[PDB]
Amino acid sequence: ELIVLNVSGRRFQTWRTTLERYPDTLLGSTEKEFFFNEDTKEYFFDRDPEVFRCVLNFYRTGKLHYPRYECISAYDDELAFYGILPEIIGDCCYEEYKDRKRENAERLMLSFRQTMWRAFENPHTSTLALVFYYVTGFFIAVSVITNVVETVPCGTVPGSKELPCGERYSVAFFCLDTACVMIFTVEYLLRLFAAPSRYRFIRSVMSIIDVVAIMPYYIGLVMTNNEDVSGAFVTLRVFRVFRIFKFSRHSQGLRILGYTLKSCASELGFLLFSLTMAIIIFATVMFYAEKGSSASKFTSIPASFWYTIVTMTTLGYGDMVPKTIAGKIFGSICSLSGVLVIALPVPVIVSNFSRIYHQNQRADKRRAQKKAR
Amino acid sequence: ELIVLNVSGRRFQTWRTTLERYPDTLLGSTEKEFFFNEDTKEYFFDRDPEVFRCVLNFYRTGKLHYPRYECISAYDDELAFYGILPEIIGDCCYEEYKDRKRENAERLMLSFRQTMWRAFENPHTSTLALVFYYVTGFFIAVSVITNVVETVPCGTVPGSKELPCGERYSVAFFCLDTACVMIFTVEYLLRLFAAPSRYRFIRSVMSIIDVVAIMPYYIGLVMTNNEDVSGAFVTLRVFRVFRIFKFSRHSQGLRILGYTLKSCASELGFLLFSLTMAIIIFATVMFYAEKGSSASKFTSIPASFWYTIVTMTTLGYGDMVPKTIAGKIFGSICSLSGVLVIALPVPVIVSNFSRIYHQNQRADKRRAQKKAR
Amino acid sequence: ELIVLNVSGRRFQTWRTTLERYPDTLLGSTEKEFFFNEDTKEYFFDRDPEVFRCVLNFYRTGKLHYPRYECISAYDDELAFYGILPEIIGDCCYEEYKDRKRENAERLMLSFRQTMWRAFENPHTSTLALVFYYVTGFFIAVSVITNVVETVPCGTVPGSKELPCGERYSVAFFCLDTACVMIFTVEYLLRLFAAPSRYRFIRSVMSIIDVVAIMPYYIGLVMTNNEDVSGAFVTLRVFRVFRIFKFSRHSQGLRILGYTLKSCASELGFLLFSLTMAIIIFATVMFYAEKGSSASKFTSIPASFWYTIVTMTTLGYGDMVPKTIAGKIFGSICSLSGVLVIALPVPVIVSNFSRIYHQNQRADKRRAQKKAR
Amino acid sequence: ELIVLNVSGRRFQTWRTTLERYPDTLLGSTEKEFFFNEDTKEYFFDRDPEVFRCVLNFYRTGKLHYPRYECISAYDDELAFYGILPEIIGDCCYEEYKDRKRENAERLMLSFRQTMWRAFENPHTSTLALVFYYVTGFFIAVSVITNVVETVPCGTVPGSKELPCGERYSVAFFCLDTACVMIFTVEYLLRLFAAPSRYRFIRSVMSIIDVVAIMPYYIGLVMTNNEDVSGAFVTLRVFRVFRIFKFSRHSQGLRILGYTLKSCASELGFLLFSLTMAIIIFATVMFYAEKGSSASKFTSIPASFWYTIVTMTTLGYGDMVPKTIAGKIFGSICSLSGVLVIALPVPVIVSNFSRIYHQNQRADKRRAQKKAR
Repeated sequence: ELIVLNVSGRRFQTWRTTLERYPDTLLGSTEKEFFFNEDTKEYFFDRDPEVFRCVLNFYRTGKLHYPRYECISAYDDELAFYGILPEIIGDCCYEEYKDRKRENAERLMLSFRQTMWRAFENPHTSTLALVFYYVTGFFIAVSVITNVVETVPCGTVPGSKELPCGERYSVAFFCLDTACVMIFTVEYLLRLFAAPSRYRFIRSVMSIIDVVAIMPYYIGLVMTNNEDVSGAFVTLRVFRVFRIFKFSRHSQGLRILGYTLKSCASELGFLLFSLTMAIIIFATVMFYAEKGSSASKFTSIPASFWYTIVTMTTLGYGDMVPKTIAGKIFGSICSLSGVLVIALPVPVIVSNFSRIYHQNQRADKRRAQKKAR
Repeated sequence: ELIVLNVSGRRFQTWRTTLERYPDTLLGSTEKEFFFNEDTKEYFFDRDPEVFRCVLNFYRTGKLHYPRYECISAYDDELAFYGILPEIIGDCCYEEYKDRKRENAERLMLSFRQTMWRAFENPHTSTLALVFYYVTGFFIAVSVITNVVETVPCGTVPGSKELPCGERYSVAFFCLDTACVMIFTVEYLLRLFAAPSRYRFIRSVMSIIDVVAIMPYYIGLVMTNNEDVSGAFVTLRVFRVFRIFKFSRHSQGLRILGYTLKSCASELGFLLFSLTMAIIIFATVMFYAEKGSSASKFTSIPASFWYTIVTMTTLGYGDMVPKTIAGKIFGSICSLSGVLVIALPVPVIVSNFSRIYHQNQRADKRRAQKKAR
Repeated sequence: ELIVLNVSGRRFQTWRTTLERYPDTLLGSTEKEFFFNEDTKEYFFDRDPEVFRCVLNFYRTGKLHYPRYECISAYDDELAFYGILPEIIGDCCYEEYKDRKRENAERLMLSFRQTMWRAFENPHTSTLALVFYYVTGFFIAVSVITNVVETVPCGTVPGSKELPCGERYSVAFFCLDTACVMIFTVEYLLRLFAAPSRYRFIRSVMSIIDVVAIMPYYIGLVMTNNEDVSGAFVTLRVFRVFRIFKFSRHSQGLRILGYTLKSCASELGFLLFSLTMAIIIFATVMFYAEKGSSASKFTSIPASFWYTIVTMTTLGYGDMVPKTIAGKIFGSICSLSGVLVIALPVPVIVSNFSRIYHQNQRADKRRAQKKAR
Repeated sequence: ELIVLNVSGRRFQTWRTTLERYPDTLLGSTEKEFFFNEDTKEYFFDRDPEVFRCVLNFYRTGKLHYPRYECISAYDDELAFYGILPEIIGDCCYEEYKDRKRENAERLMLSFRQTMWRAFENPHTSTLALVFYYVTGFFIAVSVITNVVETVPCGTVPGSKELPCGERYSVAFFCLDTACVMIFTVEYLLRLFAAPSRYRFIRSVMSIIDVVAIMPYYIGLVMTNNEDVSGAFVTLRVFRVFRIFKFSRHSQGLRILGYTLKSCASELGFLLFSLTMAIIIFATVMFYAEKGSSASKFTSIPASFWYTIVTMTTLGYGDMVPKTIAGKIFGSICSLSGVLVIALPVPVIVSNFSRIYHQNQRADKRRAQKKAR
């Protein structure tokens, strides 16, 4: 019999023979008979009249399709109402289904201890939180500036030789360094004592940055100039520039950049690999071409790595240049090849950066909008 | 009872139990009974038969969705006809709703005084407006060219030493400067006297540009060579190049560029910040690597700022180059890191520029089309 | 009365009061009564049942909307069937209408004389056309190569001084030049005699290129070395490189590039203007900063144009570099500003180039497909 | 008679006169009478009620359109059910039809011998396959590193002169080279013996790479230092860098890069051509401008090729720079023109690379998903 379905007034009609093709759901089985007012002998359904279309099209073909325009939320609701599973969705239209679900998910995505642990993360909530955030971000800048300046040679001092400031006003800089390092270590200990998951903290990246920015001060004390060689402390002063990364707490762009750098590890690894092999190839070619010349600075393939990496980036210092015909031809080819091989990661990197940036933008916008509701 | 809705002939049907779920609108309440010709006992409605679908889907689920394709103008019209609010729109489809409304809004976006104030802004309307616009844009070019040329050393003059023109033909250039500055100040005073909101004018950017382009002439008169030091007037001649920005009135690209530069202040601030910290990091590394060398021009970290900023931009002058292995490795890394950190703002900047450009294009097109209607 | 419209079986229904709102078309007037079989008292219409929706929505609101998905061809057909005009389309959805019409239009876009004029343009049709096309494209390459080579200094010739080939083997190169120029002029005269619109030819760009590539040979004969100055013939040998543009007939990329260069004249003009003013500003700043130095090559603002244009392009030769603090700061700013101002035209230029390229691609594809039908 | 079509309950209605316009399909002919239960005198059809719309719209207009949103799989199914052909699809909407079909196709896209031939291609299936894959990828790196290092001049050896390692420890490097080449040739012979289509193998690119990476060893043995000139063996050591391309088996990025390089041969050819002609033009101009100068290194147009190719790439070594006014103007123009002409292929190249990359990504994702079903 031509069983008729006036689903919310829209009248479809089909043989029960095909309607029973898969009775392991609402309409195929016999529990739909609850809505079966035989006053009309039609299964009058108060559901959407345009999602049932895919239902009886499934019962016709054997698989259900997925149209584009309608909100996938109502789609999922109505397919769940009939007890049909999104897994059964034919591969005719399946990948954009996953796409829409993914982006829909992204759209819809204590007395003393927790007081501190909520003041630290969210500075704008409290006002003591700001007077801590800004005062600990000011000393970072102070330490950065004094580390930069302790190297400026200033003061002609005719009585003695020419000296950099950092070793002329020794204690005046030692006190600045000690003050900023003491504030750093105190605020770090307050980060620690207030961290609920004290093991998840030590394992985090920010704690590593903080401890590696602090230690070059104490290690400097244990290694006083009595027992040291002036080539093993340069590393300490170099590591003392890691206390510029503490701005990651105050800046959002830096954290977004870290996120998008770890999000693109595979393309970056391939960039490193392809760059390495291009450098080796072009360095071998340029070395054997420019091997014998007047004062050829291509003394070795390692010594040609420098020329190759300077040319591939279109830097072109000009201290190592070819002088033969083959050297010129292959330097020419090398520049273009480098331009090509370096322009591979840049697109996806900047795309991911802009995407994460605007995603956080719209996320906090929608969050404020929903909390203002 | 299965209340039936032949809305413009399309027949839906639902229980009143769910139809009364929210009677604070047209169909839920009892004022729809005006259209209730019980000659059919159906609320015959002469509205669109495909927007009512979302209505009764709201009355089913509890929230209404937003389909894509149909013009949101008719959508808003028909949701207002039923007295339902766009605020109630579920977050299932809400952000593209705001999107469409925004871009729809962008699409559908006196005897003597006002005579001058309408001649000034719109030069093409009158014809005296052109004979003022072009004649005041010609003297800008004259002043630019004479300021450029007053520095060319021309004239061998064997009897005396070698002189630049600007100080050989002193009065011949003084007269040009005076003429162009007098025209500038007169037209500026006419801008002022004709400005309805004389306070909004002085506060504007164009008035600032004009006054800072004019003052270096009068200040030059008060500071005659009797009481001056030749190192405090160079600033005056430098400021005399700001009278090239007056082309902002004649050019549309310059104003669009200013708009898109102020529209992207946050990305630009982050570019400045990230560039600063990258420069500091790489300058510290390169200074401690290249510290001890034959004639190492890395005498200080400030002195290494120059190398770092020249390398990060792929400029590569070649006057400061590393000479050790570590210096070379880190200059290599520095070039790539700079290429990366500089390619972040460029995409969004050029995108916004093209967008504003074409937006003004299509805007004046549609304006002329609507005025020709 | 509730007049009912079972348009192709889809039943709408409306009052005649609103149906008569605009009787200057098919349904508003009374000529629809032809399809009015009062056997049903319903205007039974065999048209699409989903374009009539916009019709009665117009008769409701007062303006008709334009949905996205359906082919605008059928849309135009059915709106013409009802005698309604696309002009009346409300601005609610009007610009994408023009968009779709435009791209639809782009999609659906002799005994002896005409024999030659069809052989010339389409080389692949005939086979004599190829033996003319390739033989006249071979002599272009011959002339290019001989012009390049006549300058190579080759032949040590111990008995005499060092000479370039072009003046050592004088007649051997004169004969090559004469042969290629004679073939050029003969084929040009055949272009002329076979051109139907002989005035549209002389006015074309290709004819200009051909005549300016030919004349430097005859003008060279009238200006024999008896009456000449060796500084007025260098221009002739320089112009003799315009006969490399004749490859425009054999290459499609060159013609596409010319099309996209003339298609982007406004952005190119603005690039030239903005570049000029940036150069002037930064040249003034760099000149007044670097004015007084040891051997400052910033002798003049014109002399600083060179530094500025070399820095803004990230070229960085390194022959003119700043040496003061202000010079360094402003060269640093200049590099970034140039990177910014040069990256404005590049996007739209390459986009237009790729677009025209692929448009011609798909155009000849669809043309071959339609001719194979 | 107004023949009515309640296709799955949706009621259309049309005259048979137009229904017989093309009786060479299901509905036009008389075999539809099978579904013609004259209990209703309507051809009751259990098909989709929204694809039949295009059917009777074809029977109205004479051509059928193609709407966007619905899955083209069901579209093709239902047009095949009525026996209508996609060829007949009017050009009103035809190209996006081909588009959708193409991307749908891309979406839905032994005892001893075959044991080896399945171990080789798929290393992750077996575990002996890994112990072969990694052990043969380790010796590639060994050979690369030893070829690079045999050129480093290391060992001051005061008793004798300065020597590179490769000729100081002769046999110690000969043994490394022999070992790696023997492993290479053995694994290559196992590639061969296990290849089912032994002719398709030798013709492949990987076999060419392997044989050209191996032969420079045996040819080195036949050409022992007894009968050789030291300028004909440098080519051998240069070719010995092709055994770095064998990483194509271990890397996926390299194979994707080869695919996208051969996929873009036409744009690359045009890049080469346009670059060549730009170089010739600017070299001629720069040569005739800079011809007569103090120590002008523009001795010839071939000698100016170097300047032109260094400037067009924004490399800017600075060893050849112009010194006249015309030379400067045209070098300035040359830099911009090169930036333009080089930025043409880069977009499409990187786009194709990212596309192939992500296509393989989603392809293996969907393959694993389908095999997990």
